[PDB]
Amino acid sequence: QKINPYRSHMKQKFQVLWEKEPCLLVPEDFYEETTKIEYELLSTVYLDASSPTVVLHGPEGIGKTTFLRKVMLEWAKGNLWRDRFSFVFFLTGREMNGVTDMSLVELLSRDWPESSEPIEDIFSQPERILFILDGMEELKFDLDCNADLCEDWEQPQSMQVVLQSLLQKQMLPECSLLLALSKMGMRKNYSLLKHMKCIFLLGFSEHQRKLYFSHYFQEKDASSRAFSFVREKSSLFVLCQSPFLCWLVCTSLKCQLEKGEDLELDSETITGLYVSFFTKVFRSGSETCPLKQRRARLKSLCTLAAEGMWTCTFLFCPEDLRRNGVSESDTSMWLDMKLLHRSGDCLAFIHTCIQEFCAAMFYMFTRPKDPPHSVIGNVTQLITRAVSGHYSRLSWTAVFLFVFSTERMTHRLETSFGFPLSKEIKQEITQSLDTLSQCDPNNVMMSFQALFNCLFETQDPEFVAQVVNFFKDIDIYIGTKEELIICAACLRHCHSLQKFHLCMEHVFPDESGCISNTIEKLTLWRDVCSAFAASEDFEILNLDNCRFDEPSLAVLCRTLSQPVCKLRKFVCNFASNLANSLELFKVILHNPHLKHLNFYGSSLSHMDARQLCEALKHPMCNIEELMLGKCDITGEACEDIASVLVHNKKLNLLSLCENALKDDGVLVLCEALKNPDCALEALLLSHCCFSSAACDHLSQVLLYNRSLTFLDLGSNVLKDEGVTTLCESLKHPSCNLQELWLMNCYFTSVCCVDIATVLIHSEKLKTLKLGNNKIYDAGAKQLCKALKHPKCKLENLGLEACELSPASCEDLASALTTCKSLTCVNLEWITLDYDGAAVLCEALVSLECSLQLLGLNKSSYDEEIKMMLTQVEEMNPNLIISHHLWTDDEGRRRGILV
Ligand SMILES: Nc1ncnc2c1ncn2[C@@H]1O[C@H](COP(=O)(O)OP(=O)(O)O)[C@@H](O)[C@H]1O
Repeated sequence: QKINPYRSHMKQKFQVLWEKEPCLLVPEDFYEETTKIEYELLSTVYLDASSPTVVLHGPEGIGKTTFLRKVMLEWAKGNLWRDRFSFVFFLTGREMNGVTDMSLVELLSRDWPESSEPIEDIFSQPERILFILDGMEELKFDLDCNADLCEDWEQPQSMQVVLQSLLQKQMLPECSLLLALSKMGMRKNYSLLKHMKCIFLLGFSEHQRKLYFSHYFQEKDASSRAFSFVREKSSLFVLCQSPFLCWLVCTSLKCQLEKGEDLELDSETITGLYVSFFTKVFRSGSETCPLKQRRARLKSLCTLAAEGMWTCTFLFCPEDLRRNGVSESDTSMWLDMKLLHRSGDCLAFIHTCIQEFCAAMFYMFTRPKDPPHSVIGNVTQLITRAVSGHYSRLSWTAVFLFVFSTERMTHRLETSFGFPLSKEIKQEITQSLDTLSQCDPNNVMMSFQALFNCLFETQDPEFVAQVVNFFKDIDIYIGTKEELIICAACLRHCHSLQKFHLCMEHVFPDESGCISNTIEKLTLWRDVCSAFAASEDFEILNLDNCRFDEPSLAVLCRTLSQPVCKLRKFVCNFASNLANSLELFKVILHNPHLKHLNFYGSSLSHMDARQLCEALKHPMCNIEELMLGKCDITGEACEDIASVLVHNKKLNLLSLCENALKDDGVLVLCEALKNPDCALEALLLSHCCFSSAACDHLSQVLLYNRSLTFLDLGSNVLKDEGVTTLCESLKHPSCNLQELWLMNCYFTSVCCVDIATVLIHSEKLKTLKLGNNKIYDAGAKQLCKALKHPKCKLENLGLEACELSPASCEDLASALTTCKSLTCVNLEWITLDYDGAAVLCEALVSLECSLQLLGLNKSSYDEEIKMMLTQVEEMNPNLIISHHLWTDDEGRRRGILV
């Protein structure tokens, strides 16, 4: 083998570490038998020579860290990737947390012996390097790609930006990465990961569990007794799959055997298993200690764990132990009872999960007399940080805290420990959850998955109901059967839901078609759907990228079609199939309260459109607003859609944005609208890829429709002939058009005079949005003169990003002080100088101005103009300056957002 001293140093160091870090020294043969499949998969996936990045997937406690340590140790002895990988660097979140500002070169050199190859020399061939990011969920900073990404390793940079660049492969694209994340980590980082590869850890099996039990128990008879005892219990045996939970069960059984009491264990939930483990180890490890001193020791350990969790520190220096109140004898006591262990020259908890367990246990010792710790947050802060999706770093703690809220669990804790515990934790949690429920959902971005997990783990149906009924808008993603059962347990007895957003995949039968699972799955789905019909406030239902089958969707339609339900808005994204279409037709036919449909993103064909139009032809339909944005509808399919407008007189809003009609759908719609019988009032055709050829036909609509009022034809190549034809059509007062949206129509200022005519002649046009068009100072001048003409009944005018000039300001200055009916003007992205800004501000200050809303970006100006704008805002409380005034409103009206 090639001579290498970094490899030898890593081999020695992690060979030493492998015999102390794990809870028990598992035999090497048995361990490699347990995880042989994943080892082979990794060996096959890294023998292929941007290298793809593979991430280990699984819940906490399966052994991802141990697996990574074993793999890289085997590499260190050279039995793996001998001719593939030359240098492998192990990076853990806990050791990088203490780093404030340091370059990657120094980070790699901190453990790289000097008497070796230079770092630049080893980096000259970055195709042979592997960066194993282990336990990145223990980091103090979350990953959101907000920060800038760097490409140079030599230059000092912060840890967050370096990690982001390495993850996104903009820094050393040819390097290989090995990751280990949980389910929540995958959910948070799915967007960030590219070329992602998935490897799943399976844990222990039947024979593996038996062998591990026999290895843990050096004896035979009681070992077989314990194995049988865990065998008769289905839930305990299922939870025994995780090696850490298996070790917890083994040590709890050992404590029970050494105590002499009969084998008893509460295995309803994982948290119950943790509580039993802690109770029995505490009872077995303290027998000659007074209960006052026992309580003091437990409180000191709990405060230490809570401080470690809140400060994101997992290596405890003896100074920290002295500060928190831990003595040498107490340290020896916990080392003997196997709750802490040496990680070199410092101490660390036996496992991170036990660490947040003790951190949550700390909150049971609340003392009103004691002042706030100023470092550890209160219950409300912990709940907010755990249930919110921004950080989601102390979720597990909250979970344990939730289990501590139940009367039975706290009674068991008080009985076992012997000293009373705080009983206001449940009330405080309820108040905090109510407070966050009262907050607007947009500014909080609450992660309902963590809250639902806590509610499922607490097993308090009345408390679950009280918590769930606080929230009105529920967003949920269901990708696993465990997620499905958790959601069913949370929403079985919900009767306050009003807005539901569901992203549900990979759950209903696609593999393993056994008789069991699936029938129960359907029952779970029926229990979930029961919330739709059990609450008389259900308004909006949004199925985003959902994957249904025939029986599940049939059950959902049966639930929604009941007359007791009052669903109003149905937003179905990326879901339209033959069975899906038929079931949606059943929903539309049987529901009289349904009025708003948004099929944005759902790909449709000619047959699908024909079936939908045939269903809409039914006279029982009470549908009013219909949006089919980005449905890939062509002109011929519009032939069916037009037929709907022939019969459906209740419909009054139609949006067909982001289509490819190419004047054919426009011609068909105009021909349908020729009949003076349609009650359509709003039509949106943005980005329909249609030209001015059909615009003349649209002209014939404006002279024949007395009901159509709102027309949006934006983001279409209309040039000047189209807009001139539209103006000629709108010259006649007989037109009933009220609002016109012609942004990004690619017209110039020469045709603006025609617009300058219609603003004088049209007495019914209230809103005109001509933004994002190259109309220069000249066209601005004719528009301003048209407003100056004192017969213009125009209210809203949007000329954003029109490439205006400061010379136009004077023309604007006269307009705002002359047009009395002008209320809102959006003139964003205008270049202003001192002279133009001064006259504009004077015009705004002048009392003759009737403007109420001004769309302009104040931040994009120099100090003088910004100061003048602030002054004019101060002197005019009745005028509001804003940016992005109509973007969200336009998106909502077109259905792009929802
Ligand atoms: N195959 C196995 N045999 C014996 N013990 C295991 C095995 N896999 C994991 N463990 C134990 O489970 C614990 C898992 O901890 P860790 O390696 O940090 O992974 P995780 O982060 O998933 O908990 C380790 O302390 C280890 O002792």
